[PDB]
Amino acid sequence: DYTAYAPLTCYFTNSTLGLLAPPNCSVLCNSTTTWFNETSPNNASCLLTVDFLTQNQPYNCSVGHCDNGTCAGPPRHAQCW
Amino acid sequence: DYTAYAPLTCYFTNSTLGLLAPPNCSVLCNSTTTWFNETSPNNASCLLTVDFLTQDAILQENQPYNCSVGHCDNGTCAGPPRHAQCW
Repeated sequence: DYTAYAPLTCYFTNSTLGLLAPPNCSVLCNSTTTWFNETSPNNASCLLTVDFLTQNQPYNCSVGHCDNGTCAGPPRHAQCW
Repeated sequence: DYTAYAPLTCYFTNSTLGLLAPPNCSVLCNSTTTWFNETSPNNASCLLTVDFLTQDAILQENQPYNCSVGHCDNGTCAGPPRHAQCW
């Protein structure tokens, strides 16, 4: 505009412990033009495992922290959806 | 529904060196209806100081202006500086 900020939208998994990055600590984002991936900061919350059912609904999932671009334990117990 | 990811949209100042956080390394974000501030991660690009295009000088859309870029260090924008154009 004359007063516009630039928006960046990034995509996470919902959980009882907040928005989670993936196990590879690399989030998909989009600017008003393009799609790209950004590495999560160290210690951001990230998904370690999803306790899927063989068969919709929330699942139990375990939650870690990013450590140098990969999700590390020890795990915390959450529900994800 | 449960196939959707959760989007988080945060708002930055654009520049020749990419999207910038402010000098306090804290940005405005939106999740669904909630508006809130999040701390920028260490090493994110940020404005070192109070740079802006003075309202009087405006005569163009997205009129660009000189600005200085540092990196976030423990919630404050730190040098060394880089020279950028912001808009």
